[PDB]
Amino acid sequence: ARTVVLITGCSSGIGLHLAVRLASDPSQSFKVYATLRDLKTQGRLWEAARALACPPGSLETLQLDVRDSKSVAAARERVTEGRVDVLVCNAGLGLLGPLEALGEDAVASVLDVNVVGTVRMLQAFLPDMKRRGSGRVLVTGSVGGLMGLPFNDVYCASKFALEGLCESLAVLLLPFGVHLSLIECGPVHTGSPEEVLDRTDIHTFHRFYQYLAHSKQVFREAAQNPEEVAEVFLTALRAPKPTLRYFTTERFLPLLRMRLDDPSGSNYVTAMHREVFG
Amino acid sequence: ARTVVLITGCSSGIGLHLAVRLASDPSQSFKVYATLRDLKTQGRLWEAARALACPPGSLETLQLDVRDSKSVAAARERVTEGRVDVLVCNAGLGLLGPLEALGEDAVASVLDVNVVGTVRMLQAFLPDMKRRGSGRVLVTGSVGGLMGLPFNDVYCASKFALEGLCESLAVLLLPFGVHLSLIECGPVHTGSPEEVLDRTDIHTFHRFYQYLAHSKQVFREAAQNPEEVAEVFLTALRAPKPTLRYFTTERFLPLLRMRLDDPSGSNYVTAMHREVFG
Ligand SMILES: C[C@]12CC[C@@H]3c4ccc(O)cc4CC[C@H]3[C@@H]1CCC2=O
Ligand SMILES: C[C@]12CC[C@@H]3c4ccc(O)cc4CC[C@H]3[C@@H]1CCC2=O
Repeated sequence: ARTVVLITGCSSGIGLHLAVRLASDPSQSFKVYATLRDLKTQGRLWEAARALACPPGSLETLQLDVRDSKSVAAARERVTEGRVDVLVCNAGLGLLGPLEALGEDAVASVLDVNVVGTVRMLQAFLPDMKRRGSGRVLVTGSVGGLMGLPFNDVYCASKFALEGLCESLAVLLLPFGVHLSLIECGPVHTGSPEEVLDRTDIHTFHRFYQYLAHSKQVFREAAQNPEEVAEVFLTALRAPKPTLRYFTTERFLPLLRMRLDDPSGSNYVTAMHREVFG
Repeated sequence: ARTVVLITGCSSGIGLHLAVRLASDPSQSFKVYATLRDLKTQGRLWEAARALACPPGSLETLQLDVRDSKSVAAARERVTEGRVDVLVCNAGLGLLGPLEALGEDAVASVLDVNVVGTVRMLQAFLPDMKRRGSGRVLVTGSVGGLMGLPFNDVYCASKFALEGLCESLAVLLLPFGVHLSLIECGPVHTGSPEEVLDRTDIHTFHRFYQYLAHSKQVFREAAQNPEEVAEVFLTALRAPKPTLRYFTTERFLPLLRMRLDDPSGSNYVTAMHREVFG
């Protein structure tokens, strides 16, 4: 009896690498349903699967668009084993820009995919885990769900929302035998400028391209290998008493300690403004 | 001139009390635009205003539905002074129940009002504040945005979301001279059991009714009057250097410190489960 894993957002990045890590595991103890918003994007997954020699039957692909609870439901029905031992809620969108330049539809989509989409997944799959008295739920988290990042206001809103959702659930789930964990990632190796200028003031326009310069520098320095990140998910699964959070890096725990010394919140604001804008 | 204050969610509660507290101020320092989802519900606001003899012109009402960017824009345009000195984003919904028993449309509506609605407000009013280089924004927060609360998973998601949104913006806004503050409230005074069971499970059912009983007791002991809450808003807007957060109560400091001592979340999840479920 293999451990049945279902993962959202497997076309690229963390989801792709986790899927093939699990499916290729030497023990052959995982059966992986790697789900993608659009099945047409599955090529890279299968290329990576072959590169790691995933055994026949260890990896299957399903269409699962987390905006659509019928898509969620149909994917659940395709789990031939009739159970999910490990649910990985990884699908997510970023959104980068001055707040007032972001389209109202882009803002709503980020919330719908990142927050409501995770709700849809939990509504579909949590009940059977709770009834059975076992199951692991791993949710891809972000440093941006723990501290605010300029020009990522809506992304951060959505990642903070997941902290609140997951923590609230973890309090109830504590003695159910069902274990929810957030995997907190920093950076990971995986509008037009007219529009931005038209939709904001000149000072914000400047600060945005200052931010983009500083963000490329930090990304070059701090972007983790996706294999290293995937392995933290595996560690959380190995744990017999998994914690609510795991961190893929200690790089930001100083900021997190400092942030939480100051209940007023303004020391963080000052420090992060200085770190980003010099 | 007077300080121009625009407040959302003024039909009742915190919004109503703050609107009339500012408009009835003996010094007549404030011109208040009190906004309501539906203008037809303004009767109680005007009764409270007349009860405090709010002078003519100190208080004006507009319809403003935070779900509709056209409503937000139409309200902004009615501000005859052509500026807002203090914006109060107070409009909000609650949602209580086992996650899997909640309708997806109800979940979506909470995030749309509480989170996207606040984004719409900020998108419409920040640009003028940034351009003129001054402005204050006060946002109704919750201790449920700082720590997760069982059976309030979506409400907490939305309150955490406002933490991330506001913190991210505050980093950018420091050198613009536009100040953002969250007013962190504790509790505030304002399906069928077989349906709950059928949609969940035997353990969840027991915990839910345990939660409800315990919650009823905490509301009796700890819930604050909207007037007391309104007074904390007044302090924040009068602060020469306003901080990111103001707390209406110190009652939850212990659980809050429990949370921040242990970033893994273990100490908090255990402590909160013990607090709620005994
Ligand atoms: C804002 C930031 C640069 C950009 C990083 C970044 C970039 C992309 C991303 O998906 C996540 C993150 C999280 C950390 C962010 C940094 C923290 C300190 C700093 O200067
Ligand atoms: C969960 C809780 C009851 C419900 C409270 C509650 C309810 C509604 C709300 O808007 C805020 C809060 C904040 C504190 C919450 C309590 C902490 C300890 C406890 O037993």
